[PDB]
Amino acid sequence: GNSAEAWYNLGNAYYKQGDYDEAIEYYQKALELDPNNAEAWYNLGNAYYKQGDYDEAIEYYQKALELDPNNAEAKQNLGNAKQKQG
Repeated sequence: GNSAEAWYNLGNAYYKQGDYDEAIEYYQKALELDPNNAEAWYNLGNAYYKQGDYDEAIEYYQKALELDPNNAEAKQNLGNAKQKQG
């Protein structure tokens, strides 16, 4: 939706600044408004990944993949994250 997509794009802008704490806040807001945005789950996963929070990265990649099984980057980063944590 209108607001949801704009919060998502805000999270993307902060992610591209390397400001992962902020990106997470804004992606969380996006997902509250539209939990069906698979790409937002995936980028939230990436933000946690960049912060070394691999358990969280995994949960969010798995959610992204539930909604969009063919997101190859999610699948790849999930695998990476699982190797890091276990």
